[PDB]
Amino acid sequence: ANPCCSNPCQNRGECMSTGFDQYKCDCTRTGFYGENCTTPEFLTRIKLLLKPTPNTVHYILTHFKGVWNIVNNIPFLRSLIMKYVLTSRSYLIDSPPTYNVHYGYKSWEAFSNLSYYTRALPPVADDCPTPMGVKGNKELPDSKEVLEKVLLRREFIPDPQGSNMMFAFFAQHFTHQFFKTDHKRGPGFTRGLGHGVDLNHIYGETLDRQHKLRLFKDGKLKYQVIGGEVYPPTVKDTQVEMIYPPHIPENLQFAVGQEVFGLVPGLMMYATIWLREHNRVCDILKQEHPEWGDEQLFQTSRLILIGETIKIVIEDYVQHLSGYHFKLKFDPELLFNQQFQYQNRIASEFNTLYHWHPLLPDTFNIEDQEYSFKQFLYNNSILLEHGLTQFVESFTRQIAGRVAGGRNVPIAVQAVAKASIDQSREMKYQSLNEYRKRFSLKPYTSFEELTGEKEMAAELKALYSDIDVMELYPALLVEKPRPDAIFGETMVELGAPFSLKGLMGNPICSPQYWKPSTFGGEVGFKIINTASIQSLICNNVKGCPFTSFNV
Amino acid sequence: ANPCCSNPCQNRGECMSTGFDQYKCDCTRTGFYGENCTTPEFLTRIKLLLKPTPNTVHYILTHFKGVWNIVNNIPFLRSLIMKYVLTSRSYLIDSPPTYNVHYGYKSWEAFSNLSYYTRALPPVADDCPTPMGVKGNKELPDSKEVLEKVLLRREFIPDPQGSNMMFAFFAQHFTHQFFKTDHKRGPGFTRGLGHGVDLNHIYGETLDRQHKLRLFKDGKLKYQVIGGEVYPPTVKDTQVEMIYPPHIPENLQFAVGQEVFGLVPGLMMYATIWLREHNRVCDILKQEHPEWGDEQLFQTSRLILIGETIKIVIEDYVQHLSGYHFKLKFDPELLFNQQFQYQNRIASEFNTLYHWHPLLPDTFNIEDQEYSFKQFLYNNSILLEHGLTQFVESFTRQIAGRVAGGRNVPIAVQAVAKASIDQSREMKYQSLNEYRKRFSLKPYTSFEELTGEKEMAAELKALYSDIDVMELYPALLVEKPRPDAIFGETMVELGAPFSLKGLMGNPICSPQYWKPSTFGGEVGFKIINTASIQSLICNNVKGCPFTSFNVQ
Ligand SMILES: *[C@@H]1O[C@H](CO)[C@@H](O[C@@H]2O[C@H](CO)[C@@H](O)[C@H](O)[C@H]2NC(C)=O)[C@H](O)[C@H]1NC(C)=O
Ligand SMILES: *[C@@H]1O[C@H](CO)[C@@H](O[C@@H]2O[C@H](CO)[C@@H](O)[C@H](O)[C@H]2NC(C)=O)[C@H](O)[C@H]1NC(C)=O
Ligand SMILES: CCCCCCCCO[C@@H]1O[C@H](CO)[C@@H](O)[C@H](O)[C@H]1O
Ligand SMILES: Cc1ccc(Nc2c(F)cccc2Cl)c(CC(=O)O)c1
Ligand SMILES: Cc1ccc(Nc2c(F)cccc2Cl)c(CC(=O)O)c1
Ligand SMILES: *[C@@H]1O[C@H](CO)[C@@H](O)[C@H](O)[C@H]1NC(C)=O
Ligand SMILES: *[C@@H]1O[C@H](CO)[C@@H](O)[C@H](O)[C@H]1NC(C)=O
Ligand SMILES: *[C@@H]1O[C@H](CO)[C@@H](O)[C@H](O)[C@H]1NC(C)=O
Ligand SMILES: *[C@@H]1O[C@H](CO)[C@@H](O)[C@H](O)[C@H]1NC(C)=O
Repeated sequence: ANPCCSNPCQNRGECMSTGFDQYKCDCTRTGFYGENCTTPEFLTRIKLLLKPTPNTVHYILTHFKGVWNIVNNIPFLRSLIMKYVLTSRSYLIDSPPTYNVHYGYKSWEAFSNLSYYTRALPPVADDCPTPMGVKGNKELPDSKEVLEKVLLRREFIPDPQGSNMMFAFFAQHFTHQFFKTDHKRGPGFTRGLGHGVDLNHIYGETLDRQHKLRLFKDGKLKYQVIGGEVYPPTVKDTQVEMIYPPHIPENLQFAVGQEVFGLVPGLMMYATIWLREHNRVCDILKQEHPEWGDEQLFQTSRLILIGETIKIVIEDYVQHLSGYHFKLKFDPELLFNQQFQYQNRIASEFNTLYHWHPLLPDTFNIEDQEYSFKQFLYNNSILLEHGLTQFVESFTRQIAGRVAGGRNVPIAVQAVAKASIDQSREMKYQSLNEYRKRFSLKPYTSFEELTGEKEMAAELKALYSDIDVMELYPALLVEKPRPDAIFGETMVELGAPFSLKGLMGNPICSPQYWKPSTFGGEVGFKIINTASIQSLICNNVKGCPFTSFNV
Repeated sequence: ANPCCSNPCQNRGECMSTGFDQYKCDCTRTGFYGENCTTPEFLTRIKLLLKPTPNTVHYILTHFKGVWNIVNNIPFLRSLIMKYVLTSRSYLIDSPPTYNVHYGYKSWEAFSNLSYYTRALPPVADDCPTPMGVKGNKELPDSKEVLEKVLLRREFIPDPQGSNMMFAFFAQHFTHQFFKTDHKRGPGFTRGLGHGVDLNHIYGETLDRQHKLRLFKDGKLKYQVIGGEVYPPTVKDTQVEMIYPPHIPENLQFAVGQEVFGLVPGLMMYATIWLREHNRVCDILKQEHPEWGDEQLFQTSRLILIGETIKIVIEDYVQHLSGYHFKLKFDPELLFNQQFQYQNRIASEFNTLYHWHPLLPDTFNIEDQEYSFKQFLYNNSILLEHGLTQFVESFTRQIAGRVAGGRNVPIAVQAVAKASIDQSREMKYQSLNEYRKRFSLKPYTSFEELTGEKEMAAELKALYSDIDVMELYPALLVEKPRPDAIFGETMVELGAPFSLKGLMGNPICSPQYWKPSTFGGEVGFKIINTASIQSLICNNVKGCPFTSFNVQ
């Protein structure tokens, strides 16, 4: 019924109903004009030719290794390139934010209510004839069919980039601070009202939860010592709410910032490391500031660990993931002379993009064991038996699964994968091609172009019929990867602007915050600017074992 | 004990202790360096001579009327000048915000916790020997003696700029959407978590309160008809909580967005006008979009009224208040190629600056009556008696009081005026001169330089002794006014950046929002861009009386 159901407005033009069967496109500042914002202005047509494809840019960044080696050691050049990466990506994101699951038009409710995930593309209206608008059948294909035909893992496909379990568990730990779905309200809602890197997965979302986790001396967090090793305190001791089955022994009911980190020993591993890191920084700051109280030591440590997290995410985590030969740099100063909004709202699609279910291995190899999923879930005793040292060494060696390329989702989490499809439809996501156009990508013209092969493409075609009806989430997993890479084009071009906007959008990246005195002097500041995934383990893991995000 | 109690660092340098008796100044991006950030870098001293004093700039905008008459009719030149007005002010404000009443250092708690008012200057530490840091006596002078000697009104001093009660009540109505003190937590806390012009004083702070105020038909708000006139609904039939004394009959307990707007008939007047305006726009939008449901009609009307408010504040309200001959312009497009943060956090000092108690008259004159404060308080029957037309006409004619100049706080609200002093001390405000330096002003060297006279200057020196111990709030009410103006330098120079930041910082001023389609098309868009205080009254007050923010 809604005339905007076909998504007629192109090039990020805004559709508005002007009657019962009439619409108008707002091409304001789109660089286009006309009824559908399809007719390019003069300067627009020029930029369209000079601007290369994402695959071309990706190729350059992943080749000419010797050339980039020169670039990386030239500060002025490295800064200029990183600056371009930051600016060009962030312009894809609406900031301040616009739509959510309940509003396909802008409203104060959609802007002010922080309980919502925001939306890069508005939902398909309720009165639309088809789930994707007007294209496709009355109903999308069976989610179970799609899951089994092109998603479920037949044989474990390893990651050509060699991402290890240290990478996988960092990804889940890191992103669990801003993807906290409020299942009470629905998939379009979040409990992470901070909408970014606040480290609530360490310090708790609320003040009362924080205060229960704090020692209230020397700025430190509460902890217990088992076998000489520092671990998070217990539920019984702190009285913070954690999610554990009732049979878990008291000393194994670890109390941490995120209530679900007791689900996975891998998550509790990083939880322990960051806990130790916080208290380590507390020791450092106190030595520098013996005149400081417990409150200032705690708050200053937190700001430092926020910095450390962002530093590691960019220069180690993303650096590995991208496959670039360019040395990515975390440097807030790059944006000081640029137009940039220091704020962020977590996008529902970014949560969807991050559903990297194929990442998970068949078994979790630790030391000389090979635990299954049923053995791994809610079993922190594995963490205590082997210790952090053994965990780091084991997880650095074990390879993870390939996300794109189709047919690699372990059946142990098939219910979760199916839910990603269902909840995407429930939230009325637009199609793959509409999201591709939203991020300046060419729409696929066939399922074979999408997957790069014939077998899976044929199964998809029998299911969806029209390529313009292909869903975003399943496509991400079946997409034709980049040459010897973990991801396809769509995963990167969509996720990277969500990511960098959330990293650099942090208030500690703003010029008033990005000062040494903010972090307790040059000593605190250096901890941030020298942070790495290696030093974090070296500075929290016994014996200081080697580690990286690849095998 | 804290080695930063003396406020040593200057030019917005940040002080940090390094020992029990040692401090270091962070001069990053200040343009200065040295131990106390007082050594100007090469490019800095250059601008130090190229930058005119705020009094000079004010002189230019308040003179050469014939010249501005030429400038105002040249769109390029007008926009360019207005562009300078917006940018030069907003750079004084920390955005994202920094300190609050409990944090004199940056912390995630101070940033993330929206229940705090933010602070332009950090609080004086608790372990400091004196309230101002190290200067002055162990305790500040008696607030009662300060109030009585230099603040209390002997004889009414009318505003030389001719501000009326329409202005006075608009100020109180408009600002009480973001100045909503959480008295249960303290004077440094707020209940306005929107921290800006969200119009919660019309629609309600919470979704729950909003829904009870809504008709859920044609996007409209609930209303009742009394004598053929549209008024807000009652507490009885909406169940929204309002603050009323128990002797007020339920039929007179009007329910609106802000729970305290029943306190003053002048507030309830604007609440009605804005209620009517909302439903007026819903009618207009429905005509343009018969295919729209109730929810989109309500929401789109809210964005438009937000636009209307900001438009009127700038082009009418601030326009009159500033005294500028230059025509101020509400144009979000002016900031699209400028570095600007579309976000705002309400500053505790902005609230303190807006305690315009001397604005209040001795009596509230409606038609032929002269209601005292006791009679005017919580008396909505006065509104139903005279009406809205007579209210607008009467308030347009009655002049308001001069804020600066000293001794003009009416006695009826002396307790409130004393609270403003005491709570500033409770929140550990830094001195007047510290706030002047914080906003690129020159510190006063004597109380005489502050007041511009001798009698009150002698009173204050006997109380404060040192000029560097003079408090911010009492100074604003006794400061030497600009030539025939309502305010002194400190008021305008401190407040204007807070204001423009909160106005332009609204998300609807951002490029993705500032589109016709955001407001339902060109018809809705035009309501914003042609709004004014007169049209607001004309479309919603019977008879369309002639109104203004000043008397003839
Ligand atoms: C954000 O939006 C949600 C969803 O509309 C609000 O939650 C609803 O609140 C109303 C009344 O407050 C209830 O009747 C609904 O049952 C709630 N729905 C859900 C799914 O929880 C929420 O109150 C809004 N938040 C704010 C701060 O306004
Ligand atoms: C913002 O800060 C205030 C003040 O610290 C917090 O209010 C305190 O909350 C704790 C824990 O719930 C209570 O024990 C205190 O009694 C409260 N004090 C006051 C003065 O209200 C408030 O919870 C914080 N807000 C958020 C969202 O964390
Ligand atoms: C791993 C368990 C999935 C089996 C689900 C039912 C089989 C449907 O999946 C079929 O799988 C075959 C094996 O890969 C493919 O050759 C076919 O293309 C596919 O249709
Ligand atoms: C869904 C997704 C997409 C991209 C990235 N990172 C990334 C990448 F994989 C390539 C280039 C830049 C960036 Cl920021 C990430 C990882 C992250 O930055 O959170 C996730
Ligand atoms: C305490 C205070 C200070 C200044 C103003 N307005 C104002 C002014 F009075 C002169 C120049 C610009 C502006 Cl924004 C105001 C009114 C307002 O913009 O809300 C209050
Ligand atoms: C705009 O799109 C509609 C529907 O997609 C189409 O019918 C029409 O021809 C288009 N107009 C132009 C000028 O491209
Ligand atoms: C938990 O892990 C231990 C290994 O430390 C294993 O022996 C035990 O069977 C596991 N328990 C469950 C319920 O999987
Ligand atoms: C800096 O300030 C301190 C205390 O205010 C003072 O003693 C010192 O002389 C100052 N130094 C300079 C270089 O201004
Ligand atoms: C309220 O106003 C009326 C005039 O309408 C007046 O007669 C009455 O005395 C007032 N009430 C009080 C308590 O002063």
